[PDB]
Amino acid sequence: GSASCGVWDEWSPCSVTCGKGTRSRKREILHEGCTSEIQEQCEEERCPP
Repeated sequence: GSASCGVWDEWSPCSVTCGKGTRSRKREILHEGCTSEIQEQCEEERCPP
């Protein structure tokens, strides 16, 4: 069948530390044919003008 190939670790800081950018994390993949790093839009606040 198929599986998650592991689970993720703790997140990293955002690229702008304000909300209009992205954050990332790494993991210990169970097999060589799986994604080991990802990104998403962060949850920070109060960006500059």
